[PDB]
Amino acid sequence: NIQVVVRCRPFNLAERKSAHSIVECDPVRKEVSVRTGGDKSSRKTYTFDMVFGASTKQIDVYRSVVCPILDEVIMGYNCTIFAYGQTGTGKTFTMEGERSPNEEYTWEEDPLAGIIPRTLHQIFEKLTDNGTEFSVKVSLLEIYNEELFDLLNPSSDVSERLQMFDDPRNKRGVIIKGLEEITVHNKDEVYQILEKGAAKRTTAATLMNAYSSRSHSVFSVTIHMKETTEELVKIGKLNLVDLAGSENNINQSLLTLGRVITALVERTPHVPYRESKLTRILQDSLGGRTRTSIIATISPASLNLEETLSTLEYAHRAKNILNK
Amino acid sequence: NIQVVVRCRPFNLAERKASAHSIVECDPVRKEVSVRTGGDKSSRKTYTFDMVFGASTKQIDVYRSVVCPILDEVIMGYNCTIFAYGQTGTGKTFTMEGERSPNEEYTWEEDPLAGIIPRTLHQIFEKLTDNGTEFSVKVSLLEIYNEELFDLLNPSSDVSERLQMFDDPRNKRGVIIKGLEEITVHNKDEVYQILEKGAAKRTTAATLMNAYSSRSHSVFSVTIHMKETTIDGEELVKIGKLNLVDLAGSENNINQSLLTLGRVITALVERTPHVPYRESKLTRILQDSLGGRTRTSIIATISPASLNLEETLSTLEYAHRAKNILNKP
Ligand SMILES: Nc1ncnc2c1ncn2[C@@H]1O[C@H](COP(=O)(O)OP(=O)(O)O)[C@@H](O)[C@H]1O
Ligand SMILES: Nc1ncnc2c1ncn2[C@@H]1O[C@H](COP(=O)(O)OP(=O)(O)O)[C@@H](O)[C@H]1O
Ligand SMILES: Oc1cccc([C@@H]2NC(=S)NC3=C2[C@H](O)CCC3)c1
Ligand SMILES: Oc1cccc([C@@H]2NC(=S)NC3=C2[C@H](O)CCC3)c1
Ligand SMILES: [Mg+2]
Ligand SMILES: [Mg+2]
Repeated sequence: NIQVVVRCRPFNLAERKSAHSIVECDPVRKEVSVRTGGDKSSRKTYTFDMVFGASTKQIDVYRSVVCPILDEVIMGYNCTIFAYGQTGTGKTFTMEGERSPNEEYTWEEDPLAGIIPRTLHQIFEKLTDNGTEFSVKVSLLEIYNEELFDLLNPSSDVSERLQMFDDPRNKRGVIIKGLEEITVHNKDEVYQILEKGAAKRTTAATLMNAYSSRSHSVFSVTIHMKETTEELVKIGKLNLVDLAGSENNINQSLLTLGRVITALVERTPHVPYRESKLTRILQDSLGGRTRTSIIATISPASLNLEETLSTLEYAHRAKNILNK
Repeated sequence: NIQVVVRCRPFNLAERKASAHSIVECDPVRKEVSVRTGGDKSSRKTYTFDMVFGASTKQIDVYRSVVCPILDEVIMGYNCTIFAYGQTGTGKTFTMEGERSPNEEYTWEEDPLAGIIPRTLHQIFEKLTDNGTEFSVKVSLLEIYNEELFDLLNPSSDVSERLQMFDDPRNKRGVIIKGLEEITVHNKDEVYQILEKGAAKRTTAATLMNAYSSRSHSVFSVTIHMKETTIDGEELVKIGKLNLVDLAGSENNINQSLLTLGRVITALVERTPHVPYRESKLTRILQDSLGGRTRTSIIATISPASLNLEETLSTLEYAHRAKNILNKP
């Protein structure tokens, strides 16, 4: 029920100057195949909900996985997309993207743009003149060493950690004290909010060891919706989650995520949500009422074989998770 | 002889609201900076420098007044170096590199927040394309962290790979960094992507190395080979170099290069016969910029906050002593 897709990254310039890809993707068979030994070899094979080869562009990812998810958010559902995988495989690439070099494109037209910018820009486009009044708010909550950080609040620095509490009102919910929600009033406000995030992230990285590889980041967008004739109320939420790299100090949230998934697929009565910040904040995305997808990202380099195999096995198990 | 300038940064968002009151007064006409060390009724310390720039100073004021006269020297065939020195948080990177105005408001070559490096490269092409000059520009970015050396512009190697340094056998007191890449910049439409590539590699450097942005020293080098032909058919072959150095934060891991830089300045001001250039990577790379044949400037960056009093005094004292260093043959 949880939707699991595989994305392979392409080779960097250093791998050319010349590397052989050990990963073969077959989208129509929806399968990924890894070469483990070597004219004559052994291979490992996995079927996923969708597979995306090294030639896949950002627009292909958005149109195939995000577009249907965003339609469901607009319908009034909560959705979550995780990116999972080894550092270096394209978790941030997929979730955020990058800017094309030399100011070639405006941010809205940049084909290297990832899920977060494309989504924000499309919400405004989809709801431009249907019967739906709406507002958009975003937050970016991050977890490093089991501490909480607000990367969007422009009035306090990143030494300041946030406090998490059980929410009495709705069970299995939490309240993050001091977490800021920025109203995104229109498309022309999006980019600078994203820039503020990047700036504060650069501060985080100088103060915290391997921040960009070791932190989990949860970019949340909330769409409040109202249609008329009588007022019909829709609230849509989407979490865009860029996990800490899965490579094997200790990452309690990452360890706990794995153990939660294990419990859910084995149908164990006890599921250890409370054992980390990440699984408490996202418990509804794991066997709850939220529609969830996982993008498992992998490398094509034979160097990365073991971690590529670990990610695939991990992601494949997760296919068996049921929610809603 | 080494020219020392002070740049006070403005107050940020978080302090203007806390109604922050500057302990720092800048008097550019009198080339002076005044610090309230006591704090209606106060005590003050006063320093005269070669140039002083208050909180109101823009990037273009810095360029026009300090950089354009030095670049003219580089175009003439001299080697020149500019250092930024000061506490983390004071504007060393803002001064040397600049930032982007938010929301894609401007192109890179018109951005008011652009710093020394992009302004210089844009202008080299502007200055030498205008008159009659065949020229070539080569750039390199060498960074020192934990006394190891990194090439932050090589787009064919990652930052695990540190370079080796050697004495240059022929020209005495020079150095050879093995493997350091020089990237030719053919035109001004090629500047921005190269700068971006450096920023990308820095991001990875920061992930791998603790407090990389605060603890590293970076040397951005520009080399201009010029074949000017005058209107009378006179041909000049000139080669100029400019090193734009963003030093590690001066606040009080030992930083051998930062420690050695201070001791080199002490030796050169007290006129001591032995100058400990050889005691660090930085002072070996830049030894000619410290009592050598290179014309050098230091830009000391400082904060207006009363909270930063002790480090602000430290910076000013450090920078003021540097005024007494002579170079050039
Ligand atoms: N699909 C892709 N297309 C082009 N480049 C990619 C792709 N995926 C990853 N990369 C490159 O690989 C590098 C590492 O990707 P990144 O997103 O930072 O990985 P991670 O977030 O998993 O550590 C980046 O420089 C990025 O440009
Ligand atoms: N002259 C200035 N004008 C406006 N903002 C500045 C100035 N100098 C520094 N800042 C701001 O203060 C912060 C610290 O700047 P930065 O260059 O990172 O300091 P350093 O490199 O010395 O640690 C940045 O957010 C920067 O935008
Ligand atoms: O092509 C892009 C268009 C818009 C945004 C993005 C990236 N994504 C996100 S989330 N934040 C940031 C991005 C930029 O690279 C750097 C600034 C922050 C790429
Ligand atoms: O306004 C700017 C115009 C051009 C360049 C710059 C900055 N400076 C230098 S050296 N590198 C980089 C800058 C950018 O902000 C980010 C990319 C790298 C600012
Ligand atoms: Mg990443
Ligand atoms: Mg800096």
